[PDB]
This record gives sequence, C-alpha cells and structure tokens, in this order.
Amino acid sequence: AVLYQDVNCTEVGSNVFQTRAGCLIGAEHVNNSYECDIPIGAGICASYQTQTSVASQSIIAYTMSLGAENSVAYSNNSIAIPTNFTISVTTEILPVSMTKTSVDCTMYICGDSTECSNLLLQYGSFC
Amino acid sequence: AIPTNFTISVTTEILPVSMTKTSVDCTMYICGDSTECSNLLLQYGSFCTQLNRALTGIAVEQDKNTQEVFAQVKQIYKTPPIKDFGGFNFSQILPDPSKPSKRSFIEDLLFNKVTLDLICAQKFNGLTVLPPLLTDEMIAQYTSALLAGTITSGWTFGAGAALQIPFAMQMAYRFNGIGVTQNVLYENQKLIANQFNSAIGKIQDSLSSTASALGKLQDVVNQNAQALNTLVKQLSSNFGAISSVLNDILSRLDPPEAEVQIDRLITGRLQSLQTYVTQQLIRAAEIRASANLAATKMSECVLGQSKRVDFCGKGYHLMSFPQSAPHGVVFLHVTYVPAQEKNFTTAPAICHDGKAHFPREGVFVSNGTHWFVTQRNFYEPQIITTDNTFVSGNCDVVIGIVNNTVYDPLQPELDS
Amino acid sequence: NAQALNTLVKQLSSNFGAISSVLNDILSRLDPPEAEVQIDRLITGRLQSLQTYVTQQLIRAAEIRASANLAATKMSECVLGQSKRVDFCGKGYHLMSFPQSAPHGVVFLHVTYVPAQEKNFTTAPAICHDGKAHFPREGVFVSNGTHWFVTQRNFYEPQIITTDNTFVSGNCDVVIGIVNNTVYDPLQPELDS
Repeated sequence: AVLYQDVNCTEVGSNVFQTRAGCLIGAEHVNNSYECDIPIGAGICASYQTQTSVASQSIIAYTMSLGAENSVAYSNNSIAIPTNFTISVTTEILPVSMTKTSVDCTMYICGDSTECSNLLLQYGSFC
Repeated sequence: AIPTNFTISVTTEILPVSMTKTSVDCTMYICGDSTECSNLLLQYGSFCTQLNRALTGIAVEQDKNTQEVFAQVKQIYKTPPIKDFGGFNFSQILPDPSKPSKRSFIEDLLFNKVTLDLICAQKFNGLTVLPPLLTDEMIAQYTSALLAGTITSGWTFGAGAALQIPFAMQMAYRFNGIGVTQNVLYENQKLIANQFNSAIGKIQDSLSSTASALGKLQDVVNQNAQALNTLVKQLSSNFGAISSVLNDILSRLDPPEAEVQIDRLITGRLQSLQTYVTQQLIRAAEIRASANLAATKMSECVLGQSKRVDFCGKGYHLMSFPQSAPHGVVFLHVTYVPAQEKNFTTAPAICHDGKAHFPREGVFVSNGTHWFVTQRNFYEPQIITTDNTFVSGNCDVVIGIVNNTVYDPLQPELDS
Repeated sequence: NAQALNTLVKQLSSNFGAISSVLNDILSRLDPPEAEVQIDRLITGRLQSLQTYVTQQLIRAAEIRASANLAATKMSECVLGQSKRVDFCGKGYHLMSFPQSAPHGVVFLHVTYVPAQEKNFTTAPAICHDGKAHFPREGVFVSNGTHWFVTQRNFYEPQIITTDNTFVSGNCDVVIGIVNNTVYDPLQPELDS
C-alpha cells in the first residue's frame, strides 16, 4: 500500500484514503479501530487482514485505537478494596554490551600494499 | 524546630520527549535532479543507505519515546460527570470539551508559547519532515486518562486494576505516606483545598506571562529547525567548484571535465549531510535520555508517590498531573512544603523511674514546662502515654535524657 | 553492529572516483606520480567511510552504556532489595527479581504482586464515637453494608474497630464526611469483672 507523504494525490479508484500524512493508495479505510502493528502517521496504522469472506489478502488503514475506554465509578464515599491477588512473573530484557569490534587501518585502507602505506602515513594520526 | 503550618505549592517542570522526525533523501539533496550527478553518487557507494537508515532509526526512536512516556495506561479512564473531589477545583487541568480536541486550560497556555517560505525550500531540496505517529489529540487523551486515574483511582491504576477511592481519602493516604498523619488533612481539608486551587491559579498565571518558562521545548524545536536551516545553506557553497548548482556545471563543462567539479561538489555536500546526520544522532540520544527521565518521572510521581527527595519537585511530593506540550510534557507537581517553624526544647528520651522512654513515632518537645510527643513534620502535640512510647533498658546509659512522668493511661481505670 | 560491520566491507567495493576499487589494480596500471592521486582519492574515501563507522559505533556504545547503567541500577534495586519505585521493576507492587543471562544482555524475571478482585465498599474517613473523632492508624474504614471494619489498604482482611486500630484526634464536628459508630473498646469485659 504505497503511501505518498504530503501529496493530496491529485497526481498519482476508491483505493485512496486521505490521511494527514498522505493519501494511502492501496488500502481500504476501516472505521473499526484496532490496536495497530504498523505505524503510518498522524494516528493511522495499516495492518494485514486475511479474511476468508472477501479479499483474503488486504491492507486496512484504520485510525489508531488507544485502548478500552473505562468509566471508573468515583463516589465521595465508595472505596474498592481488592479481595484476592495474583503473582505474575513478567520478563524484561535489557542489552548490556555489544560486540567488542576492532578495526586496523593499514589492513583495511590498504590492500597490504606498501605505496598505500606511504600515503596513509603521509595523512597523519587518524589511525 | 517543628513546623506548625504548611503550604501546598504547585511547581511546573518541563521535559522534552521527542524532536521532529525529519528525513533526508540524497539524490534530491546531493543532486539537483540531474542524472550525471546520480551516476557519480551511485559510483561513491552505500552512503545513502546508511544515511536513510540512521535517520529512520532516529524517527523510530522518537516514536518509541512518545509512546513510552505517555502510553503507560492500558485503558483510557474518564472522569465522572460529578466533580466533587472533596473541594479541589480541577477545572483547569481536567479536559475542556469546548475545544474539538479534548485539551485543557493549562495545556492550551502551552500550545501557544512554542509556535514550532522556508519549509517549502526544505521540502524541495529533499528535507522533508515526517508527521508524528501520536497526534496532539491522542496525546491529550492519554494525559486525560492519566489525570482521571490519578484523581479518582488514587495510584492503584498503575499497578493493576483501577480501584476507585474518594479523593479526600487518597490525599489522606499520601499525607500518611510523607510522615504527616492523616488527621491533619481531615482537619484542614478546606484550607488545603484553598491553597491548592490558589496554587493552580498561580501556575496558570505564571504560564500566561512569558514563554521563557518553556525554555526547554523552545530548544528541541529551535535546535532542530536551525540544524535543518543550516543544512540548506550548504547548497549555496562553491566547495571549490566554479559554481554551486549542478545545472550550471553541466551547462558549461563536458563529462570528463565536469566530473571532477561534480566530484568536488558531491564530496562536499555528502560531508555536510553527514555532519547533519551525526548532529541529529547525538541530539536524538540526548532527547532519548530526557524521554527516559520523563518516563520514570511519570511512572513514579504520577502513578504513585516518590520517596525520592527533590525528584518530583522540591518538597515532600504529594501528586503530579502530566500535561502535554509541543514536543514535550510538563508536570504539575503538588509538593507539601512546611511553612512556619517554631523552636522547641527537645529531649532524646525521658526517664520515668530509671527506665528510659523513647517515642516510637515522633520527637519529644516541650512548650517550656510540659512535655509532648509530636510527629516530626507537623506540630500536633500529644501527652506522653505508654502508647506513644516504648521502653528500653535503664536510663543512665542514654546521653541527654531528661526527667518527667509518663502519664500511664490506666491509673484512673485501675484505681476504681 | 553486524549490519554496521557488513556495510563497512561493502565500502571496499566503491570506486570513490578512481578508475578501479582495489589497490593492486591501480599500481598494476599507473605510475607513482600518477597513481598517487588515484590512491589519494581512494584513501580519503575509505578513511571517511571508516570514520563514519567509528562515529556510529561510539554513539551506539554510548546508548548501550545508558542501557547498561539502567540494568545496573535495576539489578542493584530490584534484585538486591525491593524497590518502592512504581512501575520500575515491572508493573505491580514488586516482590523480587531473578536476573538471567542472555546473548549480550540480561533478562529479569520480576515477580509482581497484582491485586486481582475488587469489591466495592462504603468507606468513611473517620468515626464519631462520643464526639471524639476516630481515625484508623493503618488502613481504611469500610462497611459490609451495616457494620464497620478497618481493613488494610491493599487487601480485604476486615477487623473490628478496637482502640488499637484507631487513634483519636480532637472532636468530630470539624472533619468532613465522618460517620457514627461504637468503637468497641477492648477493655469493657475486662473492667466489668
């Protein structure tokens, strides 16, 4: 689904869907907002929908859904105390180190030639 | 010196969260839509793949910043129709349905003092600006959800299921969490409400005076814009060649002789674009550090109450209310500040009959003759029963002990 | 990092302007005073590429250092203790963590207490007994509809309102929202006989 930024697609039917990023040529607009996996821009999120009814290969561009709307019932004398709990392990991954690489000039910059080594020595203290 | 009266003092605190998701295309920038320049730039190599990858990494990280600071709530809560939050007037921070976008009164005083042709030049030279994934509508709605969760459900809406609880009881919780027993708030609720509403009014005033309050967001938008603006003016550089535009070198010289001029111009323009990309990577790493700071300030000040001193604004922190902004987020820390001190003659312990007597919670003070055991952070004096005090050994070992009669609360009950 | 290294190699296959891309096929064609300019082109190009790589590596290493400092503090607080920081060591009241290694990283197993089942109640900020207010020293006042109970805040374990669960403060016409009840004094049957 080609996305043309900042082009109102007066220049490259019914497939367009004018979003505030750009009109998304090739995706069926869908009012039915879901949680989105591909980010497009300005609240629109395309996703792949395999539907065994019509167009088992299609791309839908819905407005991004924030989550289930809630209406907690606050009241000046009503409190809610939990009565049972649940212990819930949740993994959490963190990188700690990358690969300790190392690069040598004369072998990289020069293909083991000597004249190249003369020139690279003429350049200076980059290595 | 025990304080005798306090003051609640809202203090704004601004933090940048994301910069503008720019994006630069080589062939449109390095080459003035010419083809021979495209041949040469293809001869140089894979610099353009690297530049586009770096700038897309910046863009993706900006998206993750904006979506990690705010989107810390699975559900979008909503304030109830009634607004009797124990007497605290929240109409300045809660959403205002008058606007189409559900902003607030204080969010609006922010979206006006930043303000974020030239953009046409950048657009023509290939220096586009992508739009953010979260629009100001969705960001404002996330912040309204955070407000409605902090206000109604206390702070349990961060841990698990959001449990409603009266606002007065929640502020009692928070007071009891910063040392001051909740009887203080339950006695001074009206005074606290007054101080709080007046403090929000004062911060709304301070925001309607100068934009130098938002001195931070006015530099995440003013440094990136100036970087882009100095990336264009590198197109007007000879770089050694006999011109500065690639239509007036191919209209003068010939391929074997214009190729050296275009090599000069292309290595120069590529050097300039690489300088820009490196500056953008460094600035994006800085903004990522600031967005992590804002993420933890949201996960601790808003969704709870931080015991970290001077983290969530100076003073014992009570609660915060995040508010959106242009490429950033501002907080409204509500900080208990103890106002009026009043000297007292303390004593580390009390001899009664040789047994030492230490206060289990509080300090021993004296109005000059009597003795009292008050809490540490507010002067509320009580008599020294055997509940306020626990015994430990004799009282000739402790240094600085004084003498008094710890009133036993059973003498009149055991007498008859 | 692997892709950075992999794009550092493919810069050896770049003409950079010279009439070849390998320094054995420039010294096998041209002569020192004329091959020196070609090799100057190739060497300034390759040095520019290697400098771009080194700068990208420095920036990425600074980022990984920020992440390693975050992991260091998460280990010094979640594992070696118990953090009162909300939503730091996983969402929910954190209990304990168990670090586990990984390829160039570390994963944690945060054990987080999450309160499952809520159940509404009719609270009250205090309790009048005989004009004296009665606040719970630790907990909240709840009511199963008729009686009153003082439970802990995070789990429904109801107790009767003795004079231990409660401490007195002043009268009870000043506090807003107080209700009426009889705080069961735990000495009446003991002082009776």
